[PDB]
Amino acid sequence: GFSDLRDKVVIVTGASMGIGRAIAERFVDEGSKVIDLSIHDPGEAKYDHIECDVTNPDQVKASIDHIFKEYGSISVLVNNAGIESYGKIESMSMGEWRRIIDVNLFGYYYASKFAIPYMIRSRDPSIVNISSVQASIITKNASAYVTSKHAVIGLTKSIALDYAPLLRCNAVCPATIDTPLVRKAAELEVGSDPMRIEKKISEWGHEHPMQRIGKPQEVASAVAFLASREASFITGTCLYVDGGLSIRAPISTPE
Amino acid sequence: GFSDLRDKVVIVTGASMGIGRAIAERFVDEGSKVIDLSIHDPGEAKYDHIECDVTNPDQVKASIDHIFKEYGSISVLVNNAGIESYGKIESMSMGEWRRIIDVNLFGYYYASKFAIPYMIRSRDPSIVNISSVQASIITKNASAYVTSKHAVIGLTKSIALDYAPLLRCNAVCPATIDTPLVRKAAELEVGSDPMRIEKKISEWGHEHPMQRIGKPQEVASAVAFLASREASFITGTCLYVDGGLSIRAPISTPE
Amino acid sequence: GFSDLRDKVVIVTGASMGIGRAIAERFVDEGSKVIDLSIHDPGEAKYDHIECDVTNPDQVKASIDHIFKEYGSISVLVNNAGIESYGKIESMSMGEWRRIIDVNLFGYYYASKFAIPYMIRSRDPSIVNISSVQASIITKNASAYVTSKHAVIGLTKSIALDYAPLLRCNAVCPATIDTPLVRKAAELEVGSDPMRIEKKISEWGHEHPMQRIGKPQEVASAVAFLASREASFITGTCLYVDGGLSIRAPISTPE
Amino acid sequence: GFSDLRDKVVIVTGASMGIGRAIAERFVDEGSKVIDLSIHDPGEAKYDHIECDVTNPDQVKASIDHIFKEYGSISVLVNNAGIESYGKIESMSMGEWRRIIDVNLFGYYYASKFAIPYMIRSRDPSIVNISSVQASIITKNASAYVTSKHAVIGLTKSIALDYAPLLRCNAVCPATIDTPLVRKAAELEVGSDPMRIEKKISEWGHEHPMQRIGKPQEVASAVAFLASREASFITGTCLYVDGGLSIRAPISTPE
Ligand SMILES: NC(=O)C1=CN([C@@H]2O[C@H](COP(=O)(O)OP(=O)(O)OC[C@H]3O[C@@H](n4cnc5c(N)ncnc54)[C@H](O)[C@@H]3O)[C@@H](O)[C@H]2O)C=CC1
Ligand SMILES: NC(=O)C1=CN([C@@H]2O[C@H](COP(=O)(O)OP(=O)(O)OC[C@H]3O[C@@H](n4cnc5c(N)ncnc54)[C@H](O)[C@@H]3O)[C@@H](O)[C@H]2O)C=CC1
Ligand SMILES: NC(=O)C1=CN([C@@H]2O[C@H](COP(=O)(O)OP(=O)(O)OC[C@H]3O[C@@H](n4cnc5c(N)ncnc54)[C@H](O)[C@@H]3O)[C@@H](O)[C@H]2O)C=CC1
Ligand SMILES: NC(=O)C1=CN([C@@H]2O[C@H](COP(=O)(O)OP(=O)(O)OC[C@H]3O[C@@H](n4cnc5c(N)ncnc54)[C@H](O)[C@@H]3O)[C@@H](O)[C@H]2O)C=CC1
Repeated sequence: GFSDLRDKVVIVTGASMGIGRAIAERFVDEGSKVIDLSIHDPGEAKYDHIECDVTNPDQVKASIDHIFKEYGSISVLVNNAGIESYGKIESMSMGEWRRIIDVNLFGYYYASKFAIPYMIRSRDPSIVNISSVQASIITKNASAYVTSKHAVIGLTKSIALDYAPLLRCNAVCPATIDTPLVRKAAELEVGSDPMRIEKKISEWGHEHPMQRIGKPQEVASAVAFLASREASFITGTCLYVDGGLSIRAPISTPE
Repeated sequence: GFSDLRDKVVIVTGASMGIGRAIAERFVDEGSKVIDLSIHDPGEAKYDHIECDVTNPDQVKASIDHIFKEYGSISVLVNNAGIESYGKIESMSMGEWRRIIDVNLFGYYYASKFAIPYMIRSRDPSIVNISSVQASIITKNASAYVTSKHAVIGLTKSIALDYAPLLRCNAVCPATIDTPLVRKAAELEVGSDPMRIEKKISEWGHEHPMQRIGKPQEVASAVAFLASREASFITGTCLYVDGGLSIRAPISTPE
Repeated sequence: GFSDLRDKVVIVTGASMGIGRAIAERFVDEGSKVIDLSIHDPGEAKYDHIECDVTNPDQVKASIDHIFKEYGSISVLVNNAGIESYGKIESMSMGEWRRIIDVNLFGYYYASKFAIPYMIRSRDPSIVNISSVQASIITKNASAYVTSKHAVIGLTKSIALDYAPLLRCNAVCPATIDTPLVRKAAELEVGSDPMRIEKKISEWGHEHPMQRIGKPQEVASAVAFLASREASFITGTCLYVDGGLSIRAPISTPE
Repeated sequence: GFSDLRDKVVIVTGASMGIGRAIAERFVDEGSKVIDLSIHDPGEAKYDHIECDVTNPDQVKASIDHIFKEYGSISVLVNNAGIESYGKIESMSMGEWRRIIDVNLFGYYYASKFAIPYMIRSRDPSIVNISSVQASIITKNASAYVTSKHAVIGLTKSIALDYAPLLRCNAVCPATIDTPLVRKAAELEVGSDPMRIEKKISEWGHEHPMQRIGKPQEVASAVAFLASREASFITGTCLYVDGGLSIRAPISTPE
């Protein structure tokens, strides 16, 4: 593991399930003091939790102010909370489109804006933003989602350039990962039959060169690496955790 | 010139000055029927002008309705209206940060959303979005602006993927171009002194491999190309009009 | 068309068939004085032809020296000659692997190296290199080919940075285009049955958002644009002519 | 540390100094069995050394055979050996240009080609190729070098796609790192004066957002991560260790 993470204060948004829960648990295993900021109670967890809607800047600010007072510092912020709904620009309501940008982009902007002043008071603070492989290669009927994930890359670069060398900021770009969001996406296409759901997920996995979809813990490893001093000269980039998806052209060749 | 642009209905947002004006003027020269949607009156102009705030959907929708009813079709939409103000994520007010996103991203979203249903009924529909070289290499203290330009790329790819093959959507990514926005940028940095602003602009030009900043007409050429049938198999991409800026590392080598 | 190309001397390598022939014909239509450098006689063509193997630097140099003496100048060089053979790094002989790099990369290096001294003696000379969508998203069993196309992008950037602002150098990155090379690739997979060949090509076309493969003339339009003064502030970039292929993730979403 | 690297057989080319040496040393610290394949003797070293010219396939193949027979497996191959000399495409001799391609690209090709059959029989095989930040943003008068680094990216993606899921292949893209190669670069530019070389290096460091050049150990950290099981769903990508250099536009903004 990354020894330097032990005892450091780490805030992870949307860590009550999926990738965020995996990230929180990894930091706990690294010995960090972890706090989840989300709108769902993970229940019995080894990490702290504060009810917090990332689209509410006042609640985000209050939650972060509280964490700094309670723990004494903030060394790492992992922006992960995100949602996805589907629809063509002509079918999705303007309200839903905006809501996706609000959670996926503005949530990252608010958490970063309020954590940074505190983070720079710590040694070598680091922010890791979860974007998507869709910051490069995209899916259909995902206008708002795709737009928000591209936006996250811009925010990441900006924070990195604006606060270097004191604080680093990077993003992780995962392809399909086994999480509630993805299980839900499969159900929305094939139903609740666990047999048909596995077939759908297997199909997606076969589209990735690695021949399977990723596991939450695999994204967590990338986040821990970027948050650690092992990535001391890495800032402003996106580390793709995509099983090779973003480099594959879907054009057959003779075998 | 591109003979297919003749008589085509072309909408350009933010065409009362700078790059937008040069784009409208180029399409007028190509024989197109051009309409500017902007908050400022360009005054004496070879193209039509409609007072329109791109952040007001009611106004955007009505302007587009007026254009379709009056002209009978809409073949090209160039989203160009944009603004920029500076500040680190810590200094800029949340209101100003949101405003930049509203004009630069939501303005493109509203115009695209309301124009698309009309465009898909028209001939060779094409949307060109003006992003920035900053969708790749970025500047300091420009968090909102940079985020918005990356967001535009995502919006561009999604429209391209969701409406191909009938409609194409591409972006143009300009580096430093001689416009009022750039003149303002220099002034905000070196003051109102005309000869000093001149020096600042020259400096920026020398940072570009082409050894000068770009001209609005050079961006217009790229836009006209992408809007034309000449770009019939080009969709979802950003054409960089940056004088080589995005491929230059600021590291000297032996001469 | 691009009026500025009329009467200018344009050299196109590998213009005896496919994309190269399409490029040569487009420049002829633009009024340019075109010369093909290839190892195949296009037969009755409106452009000049000189037997020339691009892997032979002496023959390349002699052919270019001859063109400058005969025509008086060289304004545009289009590096297009290229080959593709398939094989895993473990199956393809080292000789064949090297041969692909020799034609695809060294051919571009030689033609550029010998044409440049002459080109800088003309006004606003331009080099256009044909790379591939595979400079970004790649196919299986195409090690040497993929490597060579990535290499072409590096050479393109280098030439652009080294000779700006006098001479510009850009690349075109096509996805699947209807040419002998592609028809051959299909046959290597399904045989000579025109019915089965069309089905294979149709399959590839459906993988592109545009729902069809591209036409040689579509790549030619991009080359003409980059070679012209319409692209005066464009250098060091690759213009993707891919029907949206490079921005598509092969992961289904609910519809 | 990464516990899975213990006892794994790791081959590092060009590990007698600079980045290569730091990489070998890091793997030795992780408990791996490390062998350096390079033309120069590192002398007193914690890892094994074998005199090997990466451009000589007979020698590369024999060295890899000796390693597999002696150690019983090969789990990681780090291609790092590389050279750089300067000159515009017009001044550098063709022989020197070809040599840079031979060492920087063919060396990676030979080592990968001969190691792969052994690696696929081993545990968690992973290949890490050292490219450069110049696979994106480039320097002047470095045609061969830049071309070779872009080529390495293509080679990386193809090995990744052709051998997934059993073997992973990624690249690391460093910006300026304190090594003899960089010391030589400065000397060739500002002379042998030690304090002037110091000034030149400082200047380059200040061009990086992190405000300093990188350390060889920082590149080694990225390599160890990508070679480890922690990067189990990461393949075909380049991890940029550039202190933010590739995302920085050299254009000033108001402060
Ligand atoms: N699952 C996948 O394949 C991929 C996921 N991602 C990204 O990874 C992140 C996590 O995704 P998943 O674990 O899959 O989804 P998930 O739905 O399982 O987890 C989302 C978490 O976000 C929290 N959340 C949602 N809206 C919130 C709000 N307004 N305020 C506070 N918390 C809120 C939820 O409480 C939950 O804990 C997201 O940013 C997602 O876009 C990126 C690429 C792929
Ligand atoms: N000037 C440069 O170097 C670059 C400009 N760009 C982009 O090109 C576009 C044009 O930029 P410039 O001509 O330089 O700037 P500019 O300030 O000279 O022109 C902006 C135009 O936007 C219109 N506009 C602003 N807010 C509006 C609103 N709410 N509703 C309707 N119209 C509105 C204005 O009326 C004006 O005509 C922008 O999207 C900008 O981000 C991208 C890269 C470089
Ligand atoms: N067809 C496609 O889908 C794509 C083609 N490209 C590139 O476009 C270029 C043209 O491709 P195509 O027209 O499809 O292939 P093609 O095989 O039809 O045409 C190749 C041309 O190269 C010439 N040539 C080959 N080896 C030569 C040598 N040693 N010296 C001189 N001339 C030589 C041939 O005489 C021929 O005229 C190549 O660089 C190819 O890699 C890139 C992406 C896609
Ligand atoms: N130093 C820097 O800032 C950067 C270095 N890189 C890359 O990192 C790698 C290491 O670079 P450095 O340590 O800086 O340079 P270096 O010159 O200090 O080390 C090069 C190593 O390559 C070995 N080598 C050279 N030719 C060889 C051959 N024919 N056969 C076997 N071994 C050979 C040498 O013995 C030496 O140990 C290279 O691939 C370089 O292109 C990439 C970006 C930046």
